[PDB]
This record gives sequence, C-alpha cells and structure tokens, in this order.
Amino acid sequence: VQTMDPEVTLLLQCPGGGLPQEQIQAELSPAHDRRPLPGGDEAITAIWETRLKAQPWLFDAPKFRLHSATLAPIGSRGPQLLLRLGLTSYRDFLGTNWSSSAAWLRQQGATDWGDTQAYLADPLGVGAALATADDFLVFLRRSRQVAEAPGLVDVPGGHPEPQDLAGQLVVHELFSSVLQEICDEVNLPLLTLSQPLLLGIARNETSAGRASAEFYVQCSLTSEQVRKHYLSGGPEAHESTGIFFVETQNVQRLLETEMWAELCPSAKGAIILYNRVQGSPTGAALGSPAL
Amino acid sequence: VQTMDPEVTLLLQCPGGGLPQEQIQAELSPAHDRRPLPGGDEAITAIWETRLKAQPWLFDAPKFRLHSATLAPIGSRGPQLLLRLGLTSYRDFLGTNWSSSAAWLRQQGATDWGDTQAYLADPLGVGAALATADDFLVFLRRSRQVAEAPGLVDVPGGHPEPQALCPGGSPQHQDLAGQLVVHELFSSVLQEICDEVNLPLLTLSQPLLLGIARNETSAGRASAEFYVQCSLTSEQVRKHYLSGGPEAHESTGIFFVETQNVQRLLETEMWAELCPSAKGAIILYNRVQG
Ligand SMILES: O=c1ccn([C@@H]2O[C@H](COP(=O)(O)OP(=O)(O)O[C@H]3O[C@H](CO)[C@@H](O)[C@H](O)[C@H]3O)[C@@H](O)[C@H]2O)c(=O)[nH]1
Repeated sequence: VQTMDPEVTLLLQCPGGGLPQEQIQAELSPAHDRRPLPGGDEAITAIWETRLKAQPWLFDAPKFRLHSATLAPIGSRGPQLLLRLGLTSYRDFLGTNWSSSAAWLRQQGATDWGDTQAYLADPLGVGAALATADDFLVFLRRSRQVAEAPGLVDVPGGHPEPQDLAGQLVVHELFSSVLQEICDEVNLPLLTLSQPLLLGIARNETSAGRASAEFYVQCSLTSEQVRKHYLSGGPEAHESTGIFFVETQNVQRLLETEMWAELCPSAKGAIILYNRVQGSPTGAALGSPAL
Repeated sequence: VQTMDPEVTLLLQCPGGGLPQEQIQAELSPAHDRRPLPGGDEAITAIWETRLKAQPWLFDAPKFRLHSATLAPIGSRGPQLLLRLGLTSYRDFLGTNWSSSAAWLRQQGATDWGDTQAYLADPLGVGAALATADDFLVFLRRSRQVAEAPGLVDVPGGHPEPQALCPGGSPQHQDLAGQLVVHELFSSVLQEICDEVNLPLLTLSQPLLLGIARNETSAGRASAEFYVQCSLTSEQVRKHYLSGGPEAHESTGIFFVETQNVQRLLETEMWAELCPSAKGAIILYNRVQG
C-alpha cells in the first residue's frame, strides 16, 4: 500500500481504532531471518570494521527482524494479526540496509527470493503517537549528534531487544518497549499512560525499507504537564533537545505546513497511520495484567 | 467400541442410512452436567489463566454436554434416538478434557461414579462428511492459531450454541426445549458449511446423523457426525471457497477425495494428516453410508 511522500510506505494498516496486545500473535523463527548475501556475509564484517575504525566505541546490539505481517479474517475467532519475526543486529543493519550496496541487495533479493528485503537486516523499530489529555500529539527534536535523521523532528521511539507463549512474550516485549521509552525519554510516570494500541507498520525508504511499528498511546497529563515533566529531568535526562505539541485537530492538515519537511521518515509513518486508523479508548497501562 | 484408530472410538452408530432430524429428541437436565471435581473447579480456573496467557483471544462460551444416547427399535412411536444433554463451557473443556490430569480424572470417575466421563466437560461437537455432486468428500486444513489440533486436516464442523436458542445469555436447562436443541445441532452443521466453504444453503441437503464418535486424545470427548450432500461440483465448491482470498477464512486450504477412496482412506498417507474428529467422521461415513 503506497502512500504519498515516497519516503514512506505502509506494510500494514490495522482496522479503525488500532489493535490491542491481546489480539496480536507473533511467530519468531530462523525462517524469518535475513538471507546470507550473494555472496558471503564477510562483506558485512568489512563494513563493520571500516566503521569502528572511525568510531571504535560502536557496539553491536541484537534486534527483532520483521519478515511479514498478516491481518486475519475480519471479526474472526483467532488473533487479528500475525507478525512473523526473525533476529538481526545493528551490525547487520549497517552492513546491509545502510550500506552503499543496499540498492544492489534489494534487486538481487527480489530476483533470487522474490523479496527485496530478503538480503536486508530490517530491524523492527517502534514509534508512538502520544496523545495528551488536552488533545495534542507530542513531538521531539532529535539531537544533532546522531547520524540518522540528525536535528529532525521525531515521535517518541524505542527499540525492543530480544531476551505459543514465546510469541506472546515477543508481543509483550514490543508493547512494553514503547511505554518504557516514553517514560525514559519524556520522563512520564507509567501511571499516566494508557495501554498501547498498534496502528500499523510503516517502511522508511531512505533506510531501504526498515519497518517501524507505530502505536497509539494516551497520556492522562495535559500538554503543559508533560512539558514540565520532560524539562524537569534536565538536558541529560533525555537524548532529544526539546519537546513541543500539535493539536490533534491540526495533525491531519499537518503536511501542508513547513513542519513536514522537519519530520523524519519514521515520524511521518506514525502521523500518516494515526490519521488513517485513528484512536480508540484504552485504560491505564498499570491496570492491565503483565505476563 | 474400538474403531481401529486408537485416537477414535464409536459411542453410537446409527441405522440406515443415518437418522433424519425428525426422528431425534434431546432431553436437557442438570443431572447430565459434569460432577464437581474432587480438588475443585479452582483447578479449572488455574488452567484457564495459563491457556489465556498463551492465547489471549480464547473466549469462554456455553456448550451442550453429551451425557449419553439411546436408540429405540424402528417403528416405535416417538423418537428413535434420545440424546441426554447437560450444559458446560469451553473453559471447563480446556480445564478437564485437555488437562494434564485428564487420565487421572477418567480413573476417579470410573471408580466413584462408574463413568470415565463423570468429571469431564465433554462438550458436544458436530462434524460433516460433505459429498459434492461429482462424488468427492470435502476437507479443510486447520489454522495453527486454534486451541487444539493445529495445522491438521479436518472436515467441516463446529460447536452448536445453546446461546442461540436463548440470546438472553446465561442459559439454563429449562430455557432450552428439546426439539429446538436438536434443531440447533442440525442447523449448526449447515451453517458451518456455509460460513467456512462459502456455499449457498440451497445447495445443501438436510443432514443425516451417522452416529457419534469419541476423540481419545481429548479424553473421549464426543462429536456428532452428519452426512450432507451438495448440488455443486468439486470445482464449483473450490471456486466459492477461494473468493475473498486466503484471508476470507481461517482455514488454510480445501481438499477433495473420491468417495471410493474414502472407504480405503486410512491405507493412505492422507490418514496421517487428519485430526481425530475427522477420522471419526470418515469411520462413521464408511460404516453407515456404504
Ligand atoms: O468457545 C469457544 C470456541 C472456540 N474458540 C476458539 O475458536 C476456535 C474454534 O475452533 P473450533 O473448531 O470451533 O473448536 P475446536 O475445539 O478448536 O476444534 C474441535 O471442535 C471442532 C468441532 O467440534 C472440530 O471440528 C475440531 O476438529 C475439533 O478439534 C478454537 O480453537 C478456539 O481457539 C474459543 O476460544 N472459545
């Protein structure tokens, strides 16, 4: 499903209102992993060592890989969504998605396996349309020290990391990770946050199609209280350089403004899915039983 | 009655031909319900929470409980078959028949009440040998997201709903008339075929009951197995099933087998793809319909 702004495409769009954790299953399997490059993965090793010469402190972290997502039959007795996930890493991401030869990898991939992403790490990111009690969406200015989308506008992010029921632990890890990041980066108490709702999955084409799962999260605080909580942490309590707010009523028309050029690809996917899927009621995160 | 597959036993085999709906009566009574477990129904509650953690989409719904069945001599006035039914639920079903203690429950029941099923929920399922105009039986492959027998090949079937006779909810035995219950059993069969195969009701004949088989992996849970004919051919049936794409249904494929092969069906590698309840339907079909 192609959207406007060619930086962004939609892999998954959930039905209206979004989907809760309880209606989602995950399948985590080696069959969902990246395919070994044509040929040899030491090309990844070469890039990793070429970087790391310039930045010796770089560390490789494990990530979930998105292979595919399938919506179930409308109003069915099973889960409404199945996520097929593999394992990948930051090292493989730098060596494939962000490598110069990334364009070569997608063509050879769709040729060989009939899937452009077959030779790409495709780590699954997470993002959130965080809505305030007085109906604003929260945005964050990225610090200029980052190589990816420097100085641009973002939404609260995250990165889940790997640790029947196995699939539910993964589903749980994904949903928990967006709450954990909102608390850490925006400095909000967990009590003030609703249970997240998945809105869909968007692909960043500037990243050669890395997907990001986009969630809706409601905050019981007003836009003024959030800002205070954010600032009260001080410059070192968050890795963004500042926060601001846009009325939910103005979010739909937002792409007319000069702000859209400020937004990073991930945040765009979040806004687009928010406008299309919209929100629905959920209770306090603390009121839901943890697994 | 040993059926020959240790996964299947026959509780009842109908005459003919199979029995039409007009010849069958149901009696509901709280005496046909499950006896309260010695430990308690709290053991059922613990198992329910555990199953929900793995599959949150599971829902508890009321079910008919099969207690027993009795045939009468043909020519006798009134029903030739009486089904004695209780009320149970999907929660009780997972907490008893699919409990790890199931074998221990069947023993306690045998000792105490002289009935292996005494402490088991035993919801009554329905299934259908569905023949097409060009003489194939129809088969469907189960999803992996089901609570039991994931990924196995099955016949059309499902659970009759007591809540269908009294939409008010929380059903009592006195709220459910015998003839309406028998009707719900026969109608749930036709409706399952319509919903999962996307076949029009007008193409389906009135189901004939072949008998009742037990699923020994589910600790003897019983299913009623019906014979139903379709006026459409295998090809047309496949087309109907295919409209809407793979996500039109939760089943993952439709398959056809010649009725002549059905007789020998379990000398074939197809047999090893079948869940127990589908094995029950084939064994009764072969025996009652040929
Ligand atoms: O009350 C219910 C009923 C169904 N489900 C779920 O929806 C699915 C419905 O499957 P269904 O086929 O209707 O019941 P099963 O118990 O899963 O399957 C058994 O019952 C069917 C009809 O009796 C047979 O065809 C199958 O072979 C037999 O395995 C179940 O797996 C469950 O996941 C519930 O959560 N609560």
